[PDB]
Amino acid sequence: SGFRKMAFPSGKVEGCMVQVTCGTTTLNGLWLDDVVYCPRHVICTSEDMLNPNYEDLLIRKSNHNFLVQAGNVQLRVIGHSMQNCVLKLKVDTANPKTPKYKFVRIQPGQTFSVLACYNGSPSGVYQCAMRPNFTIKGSFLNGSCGSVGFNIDYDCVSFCYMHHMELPTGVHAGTDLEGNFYGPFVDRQTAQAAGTDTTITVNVLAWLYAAVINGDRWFLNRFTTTLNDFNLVAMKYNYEPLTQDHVDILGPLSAQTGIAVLDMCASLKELLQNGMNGRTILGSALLEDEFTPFDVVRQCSGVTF
Amino acid sequence: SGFRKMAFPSGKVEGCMVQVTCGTTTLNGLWLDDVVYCPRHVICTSEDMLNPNYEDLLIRKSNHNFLVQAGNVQLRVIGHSMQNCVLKLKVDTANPKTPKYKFVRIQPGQTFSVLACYNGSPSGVYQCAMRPNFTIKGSFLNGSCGSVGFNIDYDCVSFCYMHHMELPTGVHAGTDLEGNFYGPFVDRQTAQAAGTDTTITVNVLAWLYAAVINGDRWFLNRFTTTLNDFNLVAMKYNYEPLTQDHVDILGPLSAQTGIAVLDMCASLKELLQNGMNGRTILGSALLEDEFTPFDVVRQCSGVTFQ
Ligand SMILES: CC(C)(C)c1ccc(N(C(=O)c2c[nH]cn2)[C@@H](C(=O)NC2CCCCC2)c2cccnc2)cc1
Ligand SMILES: [Cl-]
Ligand SMILES: [Cl-]
Ligand code: NA
Repeated sequence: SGFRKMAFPSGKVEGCMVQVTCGTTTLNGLWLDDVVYCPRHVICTSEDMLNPNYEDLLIRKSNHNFLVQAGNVQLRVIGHSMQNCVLKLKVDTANPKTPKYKFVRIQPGQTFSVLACYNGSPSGVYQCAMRPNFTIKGSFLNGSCGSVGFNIDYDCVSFCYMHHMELPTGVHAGTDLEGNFYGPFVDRQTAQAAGTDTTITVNVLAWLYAAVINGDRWFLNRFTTTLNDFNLVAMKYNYEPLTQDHVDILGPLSAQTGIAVLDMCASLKELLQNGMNGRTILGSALLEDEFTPFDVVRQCSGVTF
Repeated sequence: SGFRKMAFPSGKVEGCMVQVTCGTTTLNGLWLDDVVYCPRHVICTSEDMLNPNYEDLLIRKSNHNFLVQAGNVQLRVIGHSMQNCVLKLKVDTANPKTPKYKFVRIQPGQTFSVLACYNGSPSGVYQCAMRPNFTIKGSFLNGSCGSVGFNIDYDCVSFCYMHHMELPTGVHAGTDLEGNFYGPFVDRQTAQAAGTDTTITVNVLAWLYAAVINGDRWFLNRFTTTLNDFNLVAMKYNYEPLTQDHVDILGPLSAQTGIAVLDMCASLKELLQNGMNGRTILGSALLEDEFTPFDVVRQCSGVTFQ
């Protein structure tokens, strides 16, 4: 029993992190097979970052403009190219620690583990969610660019995020590993801001189920509701609309606990309208929305990798 | 910017986790060099749980009664010995993935990462703190026994916790890697219960300093306090006493932010009195006590957002 924010074991990803230097800029890269992936803004000076022409900046660069360091070993760069906002550096040595992996683009509301790295050295691991506004509330300092987010399914690492920048509110933005940004962001020093965020409703419901599984039941009541009536409450409180697909995904937890989704929706409806009355749920005074239904089942069932 | 519960990268520990089976019982062990460490209660049967005599149970075992599995490889046990509540199995193969490591016993309030494992296979990583009542608020299911807690400051793995059992309130008890329990607990099924727990005051203060570093000052006030007056008030909210050692430990964070330790104590006194009035601190609506001063320095910038 107990319930914690839990990350995937990070060992398979630790063995892929390297340091990439171009000029005076140093950040992190991901070394898979014989290619290193990193943010393309590594090639920019501070002058360039105000209005970069990445096409022209890269054609200027050559293989010898890039220094790749794996621990204490130098990797020789034998080619370079760009895919969207990601720079790809071909090296002469395949990473012998390359895990089984895929590149996957995730949806808002889905979670992943972040391995925060500095100078190519892993520093920490934590769990995040892709916010509805396509930011993540990470923990990153200068030099963290190129840190990656991932999920694991058995022995296969699904890479879904590469870190690129911090926004003025202190939240973070990045790309998938094919270099496509999550959210309406660009890799240049210009005026950019996170949009107004919303709460991930299906995840809050999942966490309420986790609370019931762990013995927290005070918020349950005799009432049920309908999607239409609940979604009018959701819009009132800047909660994401609850779809029929979400109801189906929560089906398992509904069957296990005896609280139909629309039964639990009646609990959440009341929590939004009345508050918590000084009480906590799973040790929180806020409604937590960064656990997915999958996260709850995994942690309450002990799945291993 | 940002502030998260952050665990250490777990790879160095992943390469040490193995499965240990004795009879019908399976749990996790920690394979370092040519020794596998695991809870000695792996040798308990159904009716040995109330009053086992581990010396009598172990003398009846042969090396081949212990099955150790490292992924797909069976490891041959060539000896065994008990150290307090830990069983040490000598195997014929040294772990080629053994990291630089040391065994440390920690004090209440200290934090560490936990690699939760089942059947010798890692499942997840999270951060914990040793509570004042010598339990941890973990996330552990059946078969998690033998999962370990650790820190990795400066490329050296300091193992500080091995998981043994769950208490009636759902919190968790275990030992250091020398097999000595944290707290008054024993590896028997007899009625034991965690004591009334308290809040780790020095950690709450560290986390308030983190909030200031990150750019938030709304909770400060114009007052100060004596150390004794602070403790008189804080103990009425079931906070642990703040000692001069704690005040000294907070010195560097006080210097970075310009807020005297006893001025931050005055802010905490007011937060306990008033609540947050709909606000949050570092994303929380409660006062968080599982970040240590050392943790805050590790994660936060060395430059305050003024
Ligand atoms: C023999 C002894 C010391 C009484 C014991 C027995 C079982 C276990 N538990 C194993 O899961 C377990 C043991 N061997 C393989 N799995 C579990 C456990 O503590 N239930 C308690 C039930 C009440 C009485 C005390 C034990 C467990 C569950 C969840 C997370 N952590 C552990 C731990 C200790
Ligand atoms: Cl461009
Ligand atoms: Cl300590
Ligand atoms: Na209901």
